[PDB]
Amino acid sequence: GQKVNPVGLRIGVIRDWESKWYAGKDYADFLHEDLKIREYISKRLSDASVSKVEIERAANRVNITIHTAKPGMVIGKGGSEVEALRKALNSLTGKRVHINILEIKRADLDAQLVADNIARQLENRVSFRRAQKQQIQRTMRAGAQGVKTMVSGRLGGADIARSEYYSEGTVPLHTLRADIDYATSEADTTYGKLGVKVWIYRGEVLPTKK
RNA sequence: GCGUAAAGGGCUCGCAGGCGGUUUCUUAAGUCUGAUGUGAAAGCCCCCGGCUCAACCGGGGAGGGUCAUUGGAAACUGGGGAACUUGAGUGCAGAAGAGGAGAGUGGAAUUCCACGUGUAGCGGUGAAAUGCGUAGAGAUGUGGAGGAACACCAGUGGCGAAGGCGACUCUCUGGUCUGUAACUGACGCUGAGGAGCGAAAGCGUGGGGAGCGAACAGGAUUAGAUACCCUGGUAGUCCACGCCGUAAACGAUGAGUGCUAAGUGUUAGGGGGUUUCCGCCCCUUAGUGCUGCAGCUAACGCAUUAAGCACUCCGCCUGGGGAGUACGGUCGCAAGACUGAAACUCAAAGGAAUUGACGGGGGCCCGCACAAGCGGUGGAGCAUGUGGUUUAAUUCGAAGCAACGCGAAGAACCUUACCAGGUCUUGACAUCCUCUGACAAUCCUAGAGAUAGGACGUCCCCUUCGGGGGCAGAGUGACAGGUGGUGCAUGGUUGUCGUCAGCUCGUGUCGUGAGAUGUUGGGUUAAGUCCCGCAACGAGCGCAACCCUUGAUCUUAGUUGCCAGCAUUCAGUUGGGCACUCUAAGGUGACUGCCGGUGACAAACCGGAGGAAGGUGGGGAUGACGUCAAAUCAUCAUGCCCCUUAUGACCUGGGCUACACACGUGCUACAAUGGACAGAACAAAGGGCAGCGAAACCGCGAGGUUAAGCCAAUCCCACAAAUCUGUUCUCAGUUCGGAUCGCAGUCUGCAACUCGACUGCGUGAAGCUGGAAUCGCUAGUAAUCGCGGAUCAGCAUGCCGCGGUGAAUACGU
Repeated sequence: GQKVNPVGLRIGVIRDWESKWYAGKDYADFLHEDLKIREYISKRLSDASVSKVEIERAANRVNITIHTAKPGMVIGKGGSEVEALRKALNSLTGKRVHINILEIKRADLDAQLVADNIARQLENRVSFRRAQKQQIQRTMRAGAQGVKTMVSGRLGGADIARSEYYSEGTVPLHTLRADIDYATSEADTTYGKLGVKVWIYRGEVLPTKK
């Protein structure tokens, strides 16, 4: 029985360590600090869809370089909400963290925003074939080597085993030098927690040196 | 409609009946048409009118007959007469056969008998036994008797209506086909009843009984053997005379006739092309076998021997069970045969084809699977988990591998859910409304404690008063809670099948379809790996590689690490040095690269050099769609149900550790390759600031004291142990082994009695290599000797890594 973290399988060999920091006589305040800031943007992203939240430890000041799909949706009205939740995070963890911003375009190349946004886009009464084919057409048509999205579990109520992993194109699932983006989310409708998991293997980088 | 679904009669001969070659004259009996009669009304239909329309009524029509009487046509069926010849028959000449009936004869072989020869077994089987044999068997030699069947020719050969028919000869007899073509002139085809034949089993009588052989006897195999097997053995098989009249009586296909692609056999003939011959070849019949066009079909398949295409006639079929049963008849000596229902009940039986599964079916292959060796387990004491029994509770979860040294990477209290007791009910944790306050702390008492009372105590960062702001308290319900139930509501996650090599799709084609094809065939690999053919062409996940580690180096770079080359000591320790070792970055290096071949050239495969390393170098990470409603609501989250002044919350003590018993995985032993000591030598890896702890002294001892140093390639943990050199134990429950249990200490903690370990003295169970059975293992492997670490105050015989000693075997499927 196998299944593997694609996002942890390729991490550190071709993928990047999403949490950077020095370490450290006290790794505990770093670990819980990064989890708590990950839930800080996690709570502050009910409608922004920040597809990654990198925080950097910088000698008594965090550099929480929060990425975002749309810039001004979390970037505030020209500096209002970003300074507000930023300073509020400064009095939320204890370190005055000058949180930067990021503009993630190409939503078919963003894993958690496109898949999780497909899931909440399914939570509004959207069907399994309509949600999966619709995400395969928007993000599946957006440009990538292959995106395969499936919403596995409760959908339709009874006889709960439902695995429609509808997705096409090539997939470096076992190609260890592929560097695919593959993260899932969890939608919680009225029938039950019937979440979705999809990855979009955009393309590998050829190894070289000089 | 009838080859396989229900349905071809077992087969023939025939009366009645049903159907019938071509020409020609008549006939109207059918066939068809015209005229009259009659088929009443009401009704159906068409066309109008009347009740406001409609239903309805009325009027006007139509249509309805093997209908009569009667007039025509003569094409077709028929009546009658004349004809003709291929149909069918006779003739003439050929050919052929296990066609039949009766009689006679012949061998090969078995049994039995008589006698010679000879000894101790013969026989049978999977292995044996029953049985036979010293009373002379088997075998072998000779001779005799009797029955039954005829080997070789012999063959999807021949003949027959079918069942069937085989040594050879004779009598009597039927039939088939060929050939011209003398005659006859449709004299034919089918045919319900009726008649007749019909394997083998049976049935009656009388013969015959050599082999075979139900029932029966014995022995074997099995838990059982009224069976399979073996040794015997009655009826029967054989004959003649009579009855039986069933079969998968099969080609599961009734008979007759006409037509419709082809090839290739094979008998029985004929004509012929040259051929004395012979022989080849064509044409031709008749019969029979294969391969196939059209066509048929549900598919398999049939296909000039149709299941095609049409005609004649007979028989059979109307879902399955009930049930070919009952009842009634006919026949039978019987056994039974023919004929042959029903009540109830069910929505399926059934035919073909596909996908998968199965197989104690076959084929090919692989893997510690088996074989080959090593070392174990199951035997002993102990450690842990499970079952069970107990309990107030022995918390919940896992139950074939995949449950059992599992969650547990740590149970004295906490853990903890479970028990007993004392408590509180917006509550231990959170948001919200109001409301006061900065909150709280610090001691005392009572209590084992949670708590309850005091005294001591607290009494803001920002406005210009309204504040803002957490904190705490209260009300106050919205709420909060559940390690409750549902892993068959779930997400997430994880095992195994398994690193085994598969698992699918787009397009195309086939096939009415499901499906298939690719993916199969040929090799080759560990591989659906690669190559080549292929009605397929492509791609996806898998395989591989990419990643890390591991043995070879280069280059960079030398500090705490390394010390050659110099001085230096107890000490790389210290001026010195960066050669070597080592450290982590970039690379390089191995990819069938190269050579000899093998091989359908290709794929791969055998062998060799060279190199540190050779045919995926060694190892790790990586686990395909799917299976198991497999594991988890108790890591977490989550649909529903249920509890809530208690299934919630707080505290003390207990339990999770109990114990007639069975297991599961490991430890330590049973011992001389050993046991005790003395001395010496060899590692690698990781951790260490809430920490490691040097040296010094103290204590046998476990450890205590203080304290340099180390935020660590420097210092500490640290000394490795198995191993080597001497003393000695000497075969025994012991100078082996070690529990149990007692006294006596240390360390950890709020506290070691349930329940931490270690040490001292004493004690010295059981064990002398462990049953049926079962396990892991392909070389730095098994096995074995030690070290470090996660949990963690303490708590390892587990778990995860680390190094040391260093094997045997793989014949083969």
